[PDB]
Amino acid sequence: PAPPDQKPCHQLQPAPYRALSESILFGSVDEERWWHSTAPILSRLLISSNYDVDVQYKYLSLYRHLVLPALGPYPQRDPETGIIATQWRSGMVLTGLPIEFSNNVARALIRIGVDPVTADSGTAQDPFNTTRPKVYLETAARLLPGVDLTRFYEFETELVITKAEEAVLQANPDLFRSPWKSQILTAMDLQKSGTVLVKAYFYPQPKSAVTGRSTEDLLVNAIRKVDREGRFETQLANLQRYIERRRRCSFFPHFLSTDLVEPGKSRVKFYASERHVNLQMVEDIWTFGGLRRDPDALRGLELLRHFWADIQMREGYYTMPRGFCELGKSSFEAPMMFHFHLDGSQSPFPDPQMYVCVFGMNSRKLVEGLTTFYRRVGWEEMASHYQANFLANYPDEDFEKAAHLCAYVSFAYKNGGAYVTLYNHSFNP
Amino acid sequence: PAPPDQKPCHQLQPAPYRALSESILFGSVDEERWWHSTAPILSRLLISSNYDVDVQYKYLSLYRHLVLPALGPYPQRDPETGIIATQWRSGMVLTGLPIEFSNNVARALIRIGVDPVTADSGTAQDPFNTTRPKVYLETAARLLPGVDLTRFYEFETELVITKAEEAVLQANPDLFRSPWKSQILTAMDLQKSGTVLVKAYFYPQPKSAVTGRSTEDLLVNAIRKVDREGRFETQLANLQRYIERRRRCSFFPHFLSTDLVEPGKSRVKFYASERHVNLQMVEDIWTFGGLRRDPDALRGLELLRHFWADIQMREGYYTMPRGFCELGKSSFEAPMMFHFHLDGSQSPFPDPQMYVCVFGMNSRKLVEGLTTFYRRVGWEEMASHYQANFLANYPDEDFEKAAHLCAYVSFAYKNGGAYVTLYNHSFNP
Ligand SMILES: O=C1N[C@@H](Cc2c[nH]c3ccccc23)C(=O)N2CCC[C@@H]12
Ligand SMILES: O=C1N[C@@H](Cc2c[nH]c3ccccc23)C(=O)N2CCC[C@@H]12
Ligand SMILES: CC(C)=CCSP(=O)(O)OP(=O)(O)O
Ligand SMILES: CC(C)=CCSP(=O)(O)OP(=O)(O)O
Ligand SMILES: [Cl-]
Ligand SMILES: [Cl-]
Ligand SMILES: [Cl-]
Ligand SMILES: [Cl-]
Repeated sequence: PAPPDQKPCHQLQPAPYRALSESILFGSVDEERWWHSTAPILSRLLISSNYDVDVQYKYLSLYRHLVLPALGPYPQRDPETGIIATQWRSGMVLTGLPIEFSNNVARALIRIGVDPVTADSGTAQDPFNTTRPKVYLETAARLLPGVDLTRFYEFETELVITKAEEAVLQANPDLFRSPWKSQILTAMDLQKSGTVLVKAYFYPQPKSAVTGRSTEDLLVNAIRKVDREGRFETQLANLQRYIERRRRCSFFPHFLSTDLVEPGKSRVKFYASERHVNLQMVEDIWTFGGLRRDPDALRGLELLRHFWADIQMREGYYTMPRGFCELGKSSFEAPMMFHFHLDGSQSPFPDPQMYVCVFGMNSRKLVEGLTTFYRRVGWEEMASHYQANFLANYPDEDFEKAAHLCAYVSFAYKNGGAYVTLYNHSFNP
Repeated sequence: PAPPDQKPCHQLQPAPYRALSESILFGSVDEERWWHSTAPILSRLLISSNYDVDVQYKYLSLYRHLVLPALGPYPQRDPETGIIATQWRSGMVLTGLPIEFSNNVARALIRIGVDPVTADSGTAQDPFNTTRPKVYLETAARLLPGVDLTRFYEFETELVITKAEEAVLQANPDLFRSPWKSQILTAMDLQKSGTVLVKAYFYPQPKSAVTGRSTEDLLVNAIRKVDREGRFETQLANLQRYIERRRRCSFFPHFLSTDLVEPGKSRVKFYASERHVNLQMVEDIWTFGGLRRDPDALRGLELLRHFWADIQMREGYYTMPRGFCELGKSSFEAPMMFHFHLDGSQSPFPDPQMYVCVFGMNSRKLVEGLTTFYRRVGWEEMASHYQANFLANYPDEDFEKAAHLCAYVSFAYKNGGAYVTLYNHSFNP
């Protein structure tokens, strides 16, 4: 795999952000304030990732038209405590913001994570945010080519609560006490060509609470019922057997995601979170208890050990946090995560990808450690320029204390090479 | 004056038009259809005029946000006659469309002429379109820097009908039988820097009908009352004396326009239309009956005679047309026009600029004649490329018969050089 592009871009107001800012009439104060707090970051990310200028303008305009109205009310600041937060605490980011730009620094690709909300999201009128994410994906579908919602509707029927089930949770609040109430999250992959690849994520914990069925059973039955051809069957069964092995438990099945394209050629990812955050546990998961030890699998594990050591990952046993850590309060530990890529290929085991929660760790120190890894795998442009670009996104900030600028970092081994993505703070007040 | 830039651009779908088209969510079918019928033309014009890419995107986005909603209902086509037209017949273009892109081919600058309308414009609810142009200019004012509405409000008070005066015209339709009902028109000059220069035009013929005051008296008293400092006094008086001379009549005072900037440093243009369209009449107007014959004035007149002969202007006596010539019916004669630039300078006479109505003349033949003039004044890039660019704006068209693609051509002598602007059809069904 060729090394990723990385151009420096530290401008407070990138040219494309200015050109659009001077031309847009907003019909909402919220949209206008969201734009100015997040558009500069997105514009820098696209310039540093070396997207074409035409494509930069397409995606910033798309951000303006499609995303801004889906962000709902602009976050409000507490005069006393100084905590900046929205009413709806999104399960997409530990800050609780409905927007996140992630950076695939292996390919120099940018993705827009969005949790579509309204003014009523979280209140008594819409306590689990059931409708708006669907409307968002329907709007995206009509606008963007190749977006097939077939997979979304099938998983939505099976993993999202109905009107009747919602009334039960409203009438009996004690049945679901978790602050993480997002059922559906979204992501748009921004390709270099101009094509946008849309993904949906389903968190069935509310459905699990009402129906009395575990998260594992909800996800597996969902995947199995949707998989008419039986393409995911072998890999799903061996994942179940690994989950069965770990049960006989810190390995928790959590959620899934699906690409929105041709159903017979679409792929599902199964996510689980692990509490024991150490390299011994990682090998066990990465190799399925030693069953998956082919050359590609082992070479990936060896590079994972370097990645782990370079970023100075602190090992420990971490549970799911008590609550959110909003922008303003002190930063923190949480469980690591793994997705398993049900790719429908010939392989017996689904492709694993590790996510480590770095929220709580010094962000400047993490990126310096990441630079060490960039030099290890020979990503010259990225090693030289990424750090200065990451920090440039947060001008008025103390990097000596800031531990919220990167929440998660992901690691996978694809096509004989490291695949790394940073999930970063995407908001400047 | 340096020669104008002109790059070739014949693409059916220019890149910036595509990038935005693939990213915009329209809240109106009308806006969406206007965009696709006019945005390709604007994008080509900006590329051929050699605007920077950042500035292209600013102005296309500005077009989308500010202009599209001001165009009102998309034009409808008669199934039998094939005539495509809007309910409101705008006095800005002989086709009756509320949008026109003009090309200052002397400087390679593009201007957006707009007649802001709504669904109610022309009907019994708003028969003279009084409110929407004001709202448009107020919206533009807040969005765009340097836009001072002081001149607009003063001329609006004096030249636009009040609510009471409107009721009189509604109650008695025979008091104003003219199809040209636009009182306020607008224009945005697109500078190369990114700055937009906004202008307002006031046609006081409805005010003249109700108040019983002539168009001449309405305009002059307006200019004189607004001109507190007395900067326009000398030039206005000598224009009045020329109008007085011509009265003792085919020279008709018609309307005025004003830039929207610092009031004490803003400039007014006085427009009059002439029925006798011949070179002998042009010299008389251009020289104020022989009073203005300084070297700059005479050199300009000599070049005007070449311009006149190159485009093959047919001489004659032409009155104001009986009605509009909408897109679909056969093309035609009409009076020529002159603006007089009350510049507030030391000069005794205001700077004249000629407008010739070329609507009715073969547009391909006119542009070929214009190319001859471009070669005469040494505009090499413009001579080589303009014709192919003009025609590229109308793909599915018979140029053998088409006489509506250019409505007016303007001529002035500025800074020892020819100043030419084409006012062109800006719509593709
Ligand atoms: O903040 C969270 N993020 C997601 C994953 C994610 C990160 N970036 C995303 C972008 C799109 C979809 C999902 C994600 C999640 O599952 N979490 C469980 C614990 C904390 C919480
Ligand atoms: O079609 C017309 N155009 C304007 C001038 C104009 C041309 N392009 C413009 C752009 C902005 C403002 C004014 C204009 C006008 O005064 N006319 C009188 C006779 C026909 C009618
Ligand atoms: C950060 C978390 C938990 C999930 C995001 S998965 P993603 O869609 O960003 O990763 P891919 O593009 O599928 O490799
Ligand atoms: C075509 C007619 C009658 C008027 C337009 S005047 P304009 O504002 O386009 O010309 P300038 O930019 O003032 O020289
Ligand atoms: Cl339902
Ligand atoms: Cl640390
Ligand atoms: Cl009034
Ligand atoms: Cl002819």
